[PDB]
Amino acid sequence: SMEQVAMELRLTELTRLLRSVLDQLQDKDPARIFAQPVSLKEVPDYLDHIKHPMDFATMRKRLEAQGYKNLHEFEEDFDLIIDNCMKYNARDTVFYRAAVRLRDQGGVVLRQARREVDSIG
Repeated sequence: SMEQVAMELRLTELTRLLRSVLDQLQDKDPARIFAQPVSLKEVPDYLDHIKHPMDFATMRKRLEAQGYKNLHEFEEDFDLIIDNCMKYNARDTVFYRAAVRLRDQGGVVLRQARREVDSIG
């Protein structure tokens, strides 16, 4: 149908906008602490602690399969990255501190993305 196509065009534009958001968020992690999943070879107990692991590469695979229906789903995944880190790592660690920073700096980008998603429909 013509409708399904219009729908698919919006998802594709949402995907385009979310890709730009994702690159902006990931620039706020210049150390690449959140780039890749936590290694289960190197942290074998990790899933005893964290039930829903997340990272920027895993978000990117989902993004490119157009797997985010709306900004809210994307934000959920970004928040997992931050929240998992803040639980698994103690406060006085480079990792925890890196999450605090990504959260604070990401909020600006996420604020505008919400306005652009509402604005452009």
